[PDB]
Amino acid sequence: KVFGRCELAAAMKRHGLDNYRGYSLGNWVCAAKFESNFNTQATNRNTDGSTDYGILQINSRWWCNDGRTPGSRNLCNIPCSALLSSDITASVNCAKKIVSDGNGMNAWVAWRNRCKGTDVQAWIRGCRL
Ligand SMILES: [Cl-]
Ligand SMILES: [Cl-]
Ligand SMILES: [Cl-]
Ligand code: NA
Repeated sequence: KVFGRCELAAAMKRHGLDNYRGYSLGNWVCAAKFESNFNTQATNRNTDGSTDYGILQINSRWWCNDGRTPGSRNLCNIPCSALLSSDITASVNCAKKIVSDGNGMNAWVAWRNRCKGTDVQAWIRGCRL
C-alpha cells in the first residue's frame, strides 16, 4: 500500500507515535517519506547482506528475521515480511523499540540527513488530526 501523507499521519497518531520519545509526528512522516516514499512494500538490500523492510525501512541485521541474514538478531521478534503489510502496526511497534535504544531517530539515515533540523511540522500541515 502507498499511503497518502495525511492518511499515514493519522495512522501513526492512532498508534501512539506523536511525541513518542519526544519526536513530534512530522518527524515520523518525514522519515517515512524519504525511507520508503510511503510504500509499505519497499525493500532495499544493504551491502552487508541485510535487507531493509517496509515503510520505515527496518533492518534485518538487528530487528526482524528474514532467514537470509546469518548471524543477525530479531529484536522485534517478527518475520521481516510482517513489516510489508498494509497495516502498519508491526512497523510502528518495532520502530518504538528502535527509537528507544539510545540513538533516537538517528537510527534512520534519511531522517538524520533530510529531516533533522528542518521544519518537520510542514509534513502534517493541512491534515485533519
Ligand atoms: Cl510535527
Ligand atoms: Cl537470518
Ligand atoms: Cl532522543
Ligand atoms: Na535478523
